[PDB]
Order: sequence, then C-alpha cells, then structure tokens
Amino acid sequence: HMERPESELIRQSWRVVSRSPLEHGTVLFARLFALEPSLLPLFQGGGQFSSPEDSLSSPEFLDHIRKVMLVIDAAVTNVEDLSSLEEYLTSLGRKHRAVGVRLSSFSTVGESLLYMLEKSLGPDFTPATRTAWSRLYGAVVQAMSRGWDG
Ligand code: HEM
Repeated sequence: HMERPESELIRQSWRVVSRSPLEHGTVLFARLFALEPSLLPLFQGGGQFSSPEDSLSSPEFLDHIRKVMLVIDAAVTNVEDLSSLEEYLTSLGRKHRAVGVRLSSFSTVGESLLYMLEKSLGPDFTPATRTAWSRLYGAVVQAMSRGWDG
C-alpha cells in the first residue's frame, strides 16, 4: 500500500537518478563512508592491511554499487506493492549479516540515500518526495531485517 501520487514522485525522481546510477551511487557511498567509515574494509581495496586474497573474497566497489542500484530499481518497479520481493530481500539481508554488516548500518544507508537524492534533485526533492522515499526504503529494510533472525 502506497498510492499513485507518491509512487509517481518516486518513479520520476528515480528516472533522474537512473540517468547516471554509478555517479549517484558513488555520492551515496561517499556519504555512507563519512558516516560509517568502518564499512570501507568490506570492499576490495578498502583495507589498509589486506593482500590480494580480498580481491576474490570481497566485492569490488563500483560493481556492487551497480547491484545496490539494481535492487533499488526493483523496489521502485514494485513501489505500489513490495511483497513479491520479500523472499529475495530476506535472503539479501542474510548475506549482509553473514559478512559482518550490522542491521544498524542500513539506517545509515537511508540517510545517505536521502542525501544523494537531495543533491540529485534540489527543489524537486519535495517534502512529500523525501517522505515517500523514507517509506519505500524503510519497507525494503523491513523485509531485509528478516534475515537477521528477527
Ligand atoms: C553498509 C551498507 C552495505 C554494505 C557494507 C554492503 C556490503 C556488501 C558486501 C560485502 C557484499 C558481498 C556479499 C557476499 O557475497 O557475501 C554485498 C553484496 C550485495 N549487496 Fe551490499 N552492502 C550494503 C548495502 C546494500 C544495499 C542497501 C543493497 C540493496 C538495497 C545491497 C545489495 C547488495 C547485493 C545485491 C549484493 C550481491 C549479493 C549476491 O550476489 O547475492 N547492499 N554487499
């Protein structure tokens, strides 16, 4: 349950972001690392003390930014009803727990998301657009938090 006018604020703004997902994704992660810098070591080359062993164990950053935005894409596609994605999102959450990402970190992503959108859109980031994106992202996180034994 999210109604057409709000779904449409989301579809439109996402269209602008979708012109350049890596560029905007990089803004999201930069804010993210400013807020939680301890997440950096989870990516290939994000360590101060790591060998080339991480390159295969760990995700590469720009590649993973693509994956993040693809998942957000699916959420947008299902903005009006998100239940067909809960299976997946519960599975994705489990993966993030498995490699040491705290649930609390996904809040920091939310802020970073709103920050990216705000930079991306300026006055077009209307209060209703911000609120709707909180609801949408919160719903995504809700589904994902299922993978944390909770
Ligand atoms: C602090 C935030 C985040 C960190 C540190 C992070 C870190 C990682 C890491 C380390 C992996 C590799 C997982 C593995 O192969 O075991 C990964 C995979 C992934 N992440 Fe994230 N992630 C974050 C947020 C997100 C968010 C918000 C999304 C989507 C909404 C996302 C989507 C993905 C996807 C799709 C994969 C691929 C997993 C697969 O192949 O099944 N991540 N993430």
